[PDB]
Amino acid sequence: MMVISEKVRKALNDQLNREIYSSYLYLSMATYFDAEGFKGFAHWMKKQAQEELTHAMKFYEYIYQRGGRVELEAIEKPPSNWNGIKDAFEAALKHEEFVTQSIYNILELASEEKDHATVSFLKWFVDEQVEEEDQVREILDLLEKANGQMSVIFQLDRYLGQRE
Amino acid sequence: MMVISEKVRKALNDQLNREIYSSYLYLSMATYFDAEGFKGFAHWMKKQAQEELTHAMKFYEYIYQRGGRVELEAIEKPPSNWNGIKDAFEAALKHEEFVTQSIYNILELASEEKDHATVSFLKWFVDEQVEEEDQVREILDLLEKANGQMSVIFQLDRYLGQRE
Amino acid sequence: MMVISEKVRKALNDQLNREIYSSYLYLSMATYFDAEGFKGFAHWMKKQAQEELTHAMKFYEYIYQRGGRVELEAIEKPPSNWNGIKDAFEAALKHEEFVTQSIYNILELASEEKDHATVSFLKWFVDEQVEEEDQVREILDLLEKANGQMSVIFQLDRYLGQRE
Amino acid sequence: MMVISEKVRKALNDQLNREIYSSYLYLSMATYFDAEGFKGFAHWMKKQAQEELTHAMKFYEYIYQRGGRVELEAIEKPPSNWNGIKDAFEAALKHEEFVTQSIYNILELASEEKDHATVSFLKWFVDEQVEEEDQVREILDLLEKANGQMSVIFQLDRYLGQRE
Amino acid sequence: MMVISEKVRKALNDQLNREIYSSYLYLSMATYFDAEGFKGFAHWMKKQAQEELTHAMKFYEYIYQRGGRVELEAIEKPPSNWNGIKDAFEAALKHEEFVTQSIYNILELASEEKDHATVSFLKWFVDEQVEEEDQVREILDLLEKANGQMSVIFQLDRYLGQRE
Amino acid sequence: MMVISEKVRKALNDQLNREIYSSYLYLSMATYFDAEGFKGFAHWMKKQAQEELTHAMKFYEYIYQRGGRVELEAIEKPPSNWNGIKDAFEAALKHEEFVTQSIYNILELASEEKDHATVSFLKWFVDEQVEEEDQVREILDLLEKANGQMSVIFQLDRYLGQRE
Ligand SMILES: CCCCCCCCCCCCCCCCCCCC
Ligand SMILES: CCCCCCCCCCCCCCCCCCCC
Ligand SMILES: CCCCCCCCCCCCCCCCCCCC
Ligand SMILES: [Fe+3]
Ligand SMILES: [Fe+3]
Ligand SMILES: [Fe+3]
Ligand SMILES: [Fe+3]
Ligand SMILES: [Fe+3]
Repeated sequence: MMVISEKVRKALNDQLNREIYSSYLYLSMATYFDAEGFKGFAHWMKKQAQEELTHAMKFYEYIYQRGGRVELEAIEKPPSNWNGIKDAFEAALKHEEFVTQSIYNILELASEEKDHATVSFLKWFVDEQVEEEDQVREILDLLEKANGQMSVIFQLDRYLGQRE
Repeated sequence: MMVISEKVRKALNDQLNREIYSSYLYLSMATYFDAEGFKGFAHWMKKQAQEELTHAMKFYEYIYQRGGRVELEAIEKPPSNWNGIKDAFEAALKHEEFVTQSIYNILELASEEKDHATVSFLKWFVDEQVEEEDQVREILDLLEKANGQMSVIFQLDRYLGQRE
Repeated sequence: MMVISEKVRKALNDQLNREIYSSYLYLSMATYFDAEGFKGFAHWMKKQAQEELTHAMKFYEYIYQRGGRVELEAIEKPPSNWNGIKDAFEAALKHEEFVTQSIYNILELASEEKDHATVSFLKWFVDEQVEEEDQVREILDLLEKANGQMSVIFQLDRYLGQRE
Repeated sequence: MMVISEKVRKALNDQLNREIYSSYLYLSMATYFDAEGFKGFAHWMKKQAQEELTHAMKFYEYIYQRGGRVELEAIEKPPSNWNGIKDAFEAALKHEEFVTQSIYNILELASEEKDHATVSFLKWFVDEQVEEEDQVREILDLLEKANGQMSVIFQLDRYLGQRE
Repeated sequence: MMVISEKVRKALNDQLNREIYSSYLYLSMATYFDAEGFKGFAHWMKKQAQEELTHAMKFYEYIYQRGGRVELEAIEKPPSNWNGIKDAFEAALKHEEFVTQSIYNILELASEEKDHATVSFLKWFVDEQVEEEDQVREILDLLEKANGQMSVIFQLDRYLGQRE
Repeated sequence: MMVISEKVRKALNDQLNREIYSSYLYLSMATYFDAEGFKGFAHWMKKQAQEELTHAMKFYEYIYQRGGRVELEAIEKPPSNWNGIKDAFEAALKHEEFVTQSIYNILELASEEKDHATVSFLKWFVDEQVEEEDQVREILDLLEKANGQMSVIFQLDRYLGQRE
């Protein structure tokens, strides 16, 4: 039997599908960077996409751990074009901040229901979101200091292309 | 400059999006097996989902190798339920055979345009499809011999749950 | 269900039986060389016979991979005598060319039916036939320069007797 | 000079050709098991076929050791269908017993001619036949206890599929 | 005896000589880069010249494999000078695209003659050409971003100078 | 600025192009030996050709070390038919002696202009030419003793085919 409420279950399932979209969005940023010839930035985005899938799968497994079931929904078509390298990363930061607020909404919902198990499960994503936002802000700071100079952009493209 | 025709480029991009859906479909079959309590079958489908992503990324990189560009499209909601283990794998076989026919269509299109580079690139997928169909047919044959016997279904579950 | 046409399955099954005969013929060339006291040439022919069996089993497994079935037919009696070492290799070359044309006929039949999976599977044998024909032409060219000189035939026998 | 009588050479050469047919018969049993979807039983039959070839080559080398020569004959078409797993292994047992009696017949002919070298050479095959018959009787005994229960057949298929 | 048509042997021998010129052209681009003081770009061109020689030798060995012989022709004087770093690489890309179409022409000729051995042999060069064209396009894209800035050109020189 | 005289740079550039032709000539002797079926002699010529390229590149790098520039010239069509094995190696000796005399002419020109750096650089080639002439003279002496005997020519072919 399911030991999460149907509201909490739906919120977790909604977030799972939101995490799938996050993965798709970053792949679409890879398609942009590859079109612009920045294979290192594209590689970073491909790695980021795979990292979002592991986020989706940890929502996946917690739902089944609490006796729930996952239902996959349609994934909306992501943007595919940005006005420059910085515009794509600014869009990524705005998306991660939106993801953080979506995690907060589940946390507050689970808290109102005294679903302590789900509140505590979500804390990993709270801490992880602090990292994901910080890593994009750091990239944005390096792009702002580069100020469009291709010598510095090349060094950061190769650097982000070294992602593990 | 793009050295594939727009027609061939669109055929390859369409197939990339079909591989994305294929991955999503197998993940949704995993959600079905996990809801039914068959963690080994669900594990098999998760491994299958990741294999489809490598198919999409192969199309991805070939498109850019020939000067094209990838555009990600919306992904349709896959089914989430099947009338049994055999029904799910029969749906899997029918989908893989459909995937093979779609690859065949790109091959014949590239062939009539004398796009030998794309014809030759597609050979890996032709050979790979032979094995994808054969492994589902083997599973279906084993499920047919099991004939609903739970002791034998349990053997098949943990066996497929060992997937590499 | 079988996903090769009955025409294509019959062509592959016919070739499987042809590969069995090719194996048998080379064993019968071994019986001739051993009767003549040339154990190195005989050893080469025994290794050649085993190589043909691996070709036959490759056809075997591809047929079942495509949902077909193998039927073994009677194997005709091969010749057991040749007019010297060079005559035997002339027969080997003539046989290998016949095998190559038989592979070609399956390839053209599969291509007419747009059976791309079988066309691509047969590529390995086209390439292998290039090597097998070349191996015998090289031996024949050496025998033509040898002109029957026993010192040269002995070293060639010892060398071919070293085949792994 | 040949130091076996022609009668004994013909007996040994006839048996060599019988071993070739035995190999072909077991390969044909593999085509049956593979058509029935029992890849472990099929694997067992493919290994049995290669072992029969080593028997043929043992007769081969002894014939030449005694100054005789081997003549390969036509290989009859083996049956390709059986009425079940038990029926195939029963046919295998009946064939191995027939092979044993054929070896016994050479032994008695050689001993009548006081060909002690051939009498002694055949001792290895007498002993080998004891094991070949016993290995099939053991398989038949397990199939009789299994009585068609797929739970037991699956494990026996995988077990025989491990034959080295 | 030659088992390729004389038309195909001439097409292959012509392409071998074209590969020889290709190495010479790249060596001549090296002389240009070395005169301009870019040892990394020159090093890249010297590696490219040796790669073209391995292409010529592949054609060489296949011609003899099929019973033909190679005839070397005069090598035309390549251009010595270019209007800049980008101008040289644009000429290289235009040449590689010309080499690809010449290979395409041999494939279509062999295919029309049903010379499946040569058709299948040429697939390696089709695939290699995709890599050769792409490698130069990437360099041209990086040179376009450099926009003449010596700070960025020094990065590309050192980077291309690390080619193995 | 260029610190070799224009006369010395041209003499060196001419010799560079001469070394390219020597490489091409030896490749063409390889085409002859391969057409005649002597893969060992052909192997020797292929190694010699690659050795001539390192000679050319040594001239290449010294020219730029002295501030000069390399200009590649047209390469003449080499001969492709010799009367026999010994005639080809006799032509190889004759060519190397011509190369040695061409090096002598540069050395005497450099010494007259008091270009001690070029005089000292050319000593490596003086000593190297002594070795290259000597190794062809040794092969010719063995071919003269063979006196056309194919058993002995085969031994020399195998021996020269072991060249590293
Ligand atoms: C080498 C680069 C890899 C990039 C991967 C990009 C993935 C994008 C995925 C979009 C969503 C489609 C459905 C994915 C299901 C994945 C299931 C994984 C189970 C472990
Ligand atoms: C030196 C051995 C030469 C043998 C020639 C035999 C020609 C007739 C063969 C008939 C039976 C063939 C059985 C082959 C079994 C191969 C199993 C391989 C499994 C991967
Ligand atoms: C590192 C510089 C390379 C420059 C190559 C220039 C080539 C010009 C053509 C001259 C003849 C080349 C002969 C090459 C023979 C190679 C044989 C290889 C055998 C495996
Ligand atoms: Fe996330
Ligand atoms: Fe796929
Ligand atoms: Fe074969
Ligand atoms: Fe090339
Ligand atoms: Fe030289």
